[PDB]
Amino acid sequence: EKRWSLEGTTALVTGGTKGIGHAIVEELVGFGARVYTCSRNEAELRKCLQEWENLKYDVTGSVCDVSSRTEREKLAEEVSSVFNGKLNILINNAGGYVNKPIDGFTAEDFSFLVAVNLESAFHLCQLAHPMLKASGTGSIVHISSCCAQIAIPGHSIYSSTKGAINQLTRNLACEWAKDNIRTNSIAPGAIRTPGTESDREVSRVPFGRIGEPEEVASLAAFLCMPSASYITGQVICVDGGRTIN
Amino acid sequence: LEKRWSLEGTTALVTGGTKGIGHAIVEELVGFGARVYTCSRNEAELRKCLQEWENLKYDVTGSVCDVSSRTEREKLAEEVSSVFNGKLNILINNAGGYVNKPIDGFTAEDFSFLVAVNLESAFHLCQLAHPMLKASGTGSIVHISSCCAQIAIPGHSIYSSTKGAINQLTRNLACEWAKDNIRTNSIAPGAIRTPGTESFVIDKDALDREVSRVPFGRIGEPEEVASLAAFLCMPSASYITGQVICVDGGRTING
Amino acid sequence: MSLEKRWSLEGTTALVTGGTKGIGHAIVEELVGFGARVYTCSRNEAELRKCLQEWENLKYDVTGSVCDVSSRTEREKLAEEVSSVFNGKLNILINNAGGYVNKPIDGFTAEDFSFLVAVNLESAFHLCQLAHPMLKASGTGSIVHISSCCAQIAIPGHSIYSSTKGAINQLTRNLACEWAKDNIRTNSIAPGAIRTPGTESFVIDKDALDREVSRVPFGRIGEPEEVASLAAFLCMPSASYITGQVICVDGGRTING
Amino acid sequence: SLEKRWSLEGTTALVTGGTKGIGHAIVEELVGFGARVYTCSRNEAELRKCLQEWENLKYDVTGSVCDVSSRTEREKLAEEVSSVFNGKLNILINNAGGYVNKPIDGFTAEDFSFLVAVNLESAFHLCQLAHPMLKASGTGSIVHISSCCAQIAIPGHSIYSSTKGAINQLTRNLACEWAKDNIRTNSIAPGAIRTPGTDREVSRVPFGRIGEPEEVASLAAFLCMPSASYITGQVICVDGGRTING
Ligand SMILES: NC(=O)c1ccc[n+]([C@@H]2O[C@H](COP(=O)([O-])OP(=O)(O)OC[C@H]3O[C@@H](n4cnc5c(N)ncnc54)[C@H](OP(=O)(O)O)[C@@H]3O)[C@@H](O)[C@H]2O)c1
Ligand SMILES: NC(=O)c1ccc[n+]([C@@H]2O[C@H](COP(=O)([O-])OP(=O)(O)OC[C@H]3O[C@@H](n4cnc5c(N)ncnc54)[C@H](OP(=O)(O)O)[C@@H]3O)[C@@H](O)[C@H]2O)c1
Ligand SMILES: NC(=O)c1ccc[n+]([C@@H]2O[C@H](COP(=O)([O-])OP(=O)(O)OC[C@H]3O[C@@H](n4cnc5c(N)ncnc54)[C@H](OP(=O)(O)O)[C@@H]3O)[C@@H](O)[C@H]2O)c1
Ligand SMILES: NCCc1ccc(O)cc1
Ligand SMILES: NCCc1ccc(O)cc1
Repeated sequence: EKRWSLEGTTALVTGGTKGIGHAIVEELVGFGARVYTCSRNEAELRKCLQEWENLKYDVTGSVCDVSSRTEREKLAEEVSSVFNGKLNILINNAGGYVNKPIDGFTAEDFSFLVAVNLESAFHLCQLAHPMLKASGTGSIVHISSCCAQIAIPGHSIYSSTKGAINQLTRNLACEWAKDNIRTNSIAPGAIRTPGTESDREVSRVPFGRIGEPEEVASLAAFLCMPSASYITGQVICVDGGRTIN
Repeated sequence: LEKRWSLEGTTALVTGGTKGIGHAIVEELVGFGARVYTCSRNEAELRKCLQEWENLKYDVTGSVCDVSSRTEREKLAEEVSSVFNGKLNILINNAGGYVNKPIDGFTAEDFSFLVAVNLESAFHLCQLAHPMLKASGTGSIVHISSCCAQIAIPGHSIYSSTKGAINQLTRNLACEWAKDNIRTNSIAPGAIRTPGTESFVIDKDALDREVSRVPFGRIGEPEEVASLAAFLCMPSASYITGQVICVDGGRTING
Repeated sequence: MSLEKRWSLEGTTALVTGGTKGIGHAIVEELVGFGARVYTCSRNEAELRKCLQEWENLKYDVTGSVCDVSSRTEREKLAEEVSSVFNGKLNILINNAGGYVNKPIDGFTAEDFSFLVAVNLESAFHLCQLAHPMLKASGTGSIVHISSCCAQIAIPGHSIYSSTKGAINQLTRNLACEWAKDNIRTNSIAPGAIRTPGTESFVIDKDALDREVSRVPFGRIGEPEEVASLAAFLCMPSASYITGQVICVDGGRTING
Repeated sequence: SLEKRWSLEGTTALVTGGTKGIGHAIVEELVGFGARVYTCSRNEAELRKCLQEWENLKYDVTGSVCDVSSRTEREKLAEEVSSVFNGKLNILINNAGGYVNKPIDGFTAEDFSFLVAVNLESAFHLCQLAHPMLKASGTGSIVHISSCCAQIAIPGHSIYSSTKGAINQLTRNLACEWAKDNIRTNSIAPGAIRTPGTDREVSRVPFGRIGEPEEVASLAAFLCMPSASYITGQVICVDGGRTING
């Protein structure tokens, strides 16, 4: 019973107002965690917390563009204050997406994706390291993507930033193991989110369907539990078999 | 949340369930509400296990089977079908065999043994279980592979090769049987505590060598493999198929 | 040292299994083209004698004997004959001979399984064991296994075939690490679909051909010399720091999405 | 014919960071097979000495000073190469890179921005600028120099390895999107190689030694030859077995 619980744990989830992030918030709360989340949109963030606070859920938030270093430093300080410098769980879920042929990418496109997909997760880990160490039971989960192992038209820079994230998972896993912190990455296939609302792909999925947000969030919760205590440095695809055909 | 993280009402077969990882898997599955069938080659051991599991009112049945034998695998599948009335939700291929020798030392008998017990047993049991898994409407196959199928550990050549074969077979199974709502995945453990016996002396120098290469600096416990096997069989793993997941404390990526 | 030395197989000896057609025949000719003395085999005496007669008329140094590499006694014999011809020194072992059965998983019999394991995996494993003294005595050894790119993806009908080739990919890593001390390197080449006599029935099957070719970014199947060139390169002194790798020769097939 | 497939006669090539280490070996390897090479470096003095060395050995090497971490210098570099080679480039070798060895905690914003610019955005933007001449050559070959540590965790390598992992993924996207233009793209992932950039690591190499620059340059040249015509999208480690040694 204790191996499969997150009771007494504190968690930060970037980009919890919609999509996968929102499902991760609810899954973690469902298992006993206290969650701090963020978004760039005050109104929806605000709405999201009212809902959760109606429902018994200890969720806290503030507006953060995790594409801003200054903002990131800001988020980390507030998180540290709320949780008194102890954090069990960091989920780097917030990201960005640009779909263009390689010829079409601009300098702004490139810096945009690198900042929100790679530099964001990296610096937040740096910022959260003291608090994760203080937890004595740290878990970092990055939301990667399955296209970091295959070539999908238009995904070049986006997949490259996600492939950098997968490697960073390895380095975090080994460097911070001595602080009892585990790091893993979840690589989703196509998931129905507000991000993706914005036949060819599904024809390539053996299950013949796109993913649901809870099919990703459930593994995010699992990787944070005591039952996952020997799983670290892994990249796990949640794609209905999409990458292997 | 409660429906997607439960195995209530499911049926499972776990090969080699008397000790170690296999034993932890059986009890993890029962813990989440499955009815479990298990086997072993040692009858005496198996009976004791069976007699015990009752008294903690766990729903576990079993029979003696050497999974390296084709005819014994067939008889196992028929008894499992009879016990579960032709409906199997879960197949855990955990039984295997280990021999460690320099490449030059392996004989024809070694090669035959390792391939039969590690690769053919899992392949043939998948074929035999396919009708039951399909009749269940929601199937989950988990192979217990090994993280040494991605790196070279001294003495592991044929053993690791059979596990690399299992990892590939996982992908073929995931794609071919998805249409039957069957998922197939592989768990690749690293160094896991070996259950002791009254008569075998464990090589502690070999154990220390592998544990020294784990970032975590410790050996894994059987429950740390069993937990992921149960999760992979839950409704909550519905979009996870064809994967090989290392449970090794960072062993394979530790440079 | 020099570029000309590092890109040459002058003075080497090599064994290529299954050299009478397809990829194996292209490898025999590629290795001869760079100066190697080659030994080869197949199961068919008439075809092998014909190849050997052609290679003499080309003044290529190729020797051969009949060998079914799925048989343990035949492999032992082959290794004794090779060691006699090359005076116990072998620079290069190319495990090219293989076999193929295409069925749904439910369809495979015990004989199908045994056939594929013996010719794709046990043949290579045992021939590496038998060749080890000669590879070490050459002072510079190179083992190349011909695997398959479908040991990383699921192709319908390929379950046992791909699994035996995945076993080869792992064995490559063990051989690379255990025998580095003997100055032997081991690598695997993993082709996508290649035009060979082995695939001729596939190529005639126009629906099966378009299905596979639609998945290759290059829009075509490969040719035997596109595999053989890399087999030759992996055996040269220029490949001195390349060991334990699995290299796909597949026109982008496996990473295409 | 064999002799035709194993050869780079008449090809044109750009190799970034050709004044030392692997890049220097790649320049000489490519010239050795008949290529005409354009290369570059941030250091004018050493670029001069290299160009003068190669001039005195009658190699066809041209060079200009360029910092590939700067967007504008990349565009200037691309236009000079198009002019020298009359708009046709057979070969692009993205070798120039940077290294910063620190624990994850120590990396600064400049360090991160530094490594991404020189290891990732450098190659990516240069690929776009080189695309018309590579297409115009009718036979294009892009080779990135990545690193074998993009598959394992080596202490101090966290950001460096991540940029090389991004390179490895970018190779796959390039290989698939530009196969239609008869351009192939592959990555070489060296282990420890004896260079000016460079017992704990050697004890983990099965061969028990670091590599030589020509042991990387050999493969770079092979991947540009017609013999490599069906090889694209691959990441090939040149590491003496280091990544697989357990
Ligand atoms: N859905 C898929 O198919 C798929 C596949 C592979 C990977 N992924 C990855 O999964 C993660 C989530 O995607 P999703 O599809 O669930 O996205 P989504 O539905 O678009 O939700 C994104 C969430 O992130 C927040 N967010 C976005 N940018 C942010 C920023 N710069 N700072 C702070 N918060 C930010 C968004 O709110 P604001 O805009 O209000 O800030 C929103 O709450 C991403 O890393 C994505 O790359 C998704
Ligand atoms: N072609 C492809 O598309 C493809 C793709 C991936 C991998 N591969 C692999 O590449 C290798 C060569 O294939 P291929 O297409 O070139 O085959 P192929 O055209 O059929 O030629 C095979 C050669 O091997 C010989 N051979 C077969 N079995 C043998 C045995 N048991 N003992 C001795 N010799 C034997 C054959 O001659 P006899 O029959 O007369 O013995 C023939 O010389 C195989 O390992 C194959 O699995 C091929
Ligand atoms: N050697 C290894 O152990 C190893 C291992 C893995 C990967 N690698 C990779 O292999 C590649 C070469 O490494 P190396 O060790 O040969 O490095 P190196 O010896 O330090 O050589 C670097 C070369 O690149 C040039 N260069 C560096 N930054 C540049 C810039 N911004 N613009 C233009 N030129 C630049 C250098 O000249 P200036 O300073 O004059 O610009 C020099 O010519 C790098 O990508 C490295 O990441 C090397
Ligand atoms: N009993 C198998 C030996 C083994 C040890 C450690 C490891 O990571 C994988 C295999
Ligand atoms: N040699 C088996 C034939 C084959 C192999 C691989 C592939 O992708 C397609 C066909």
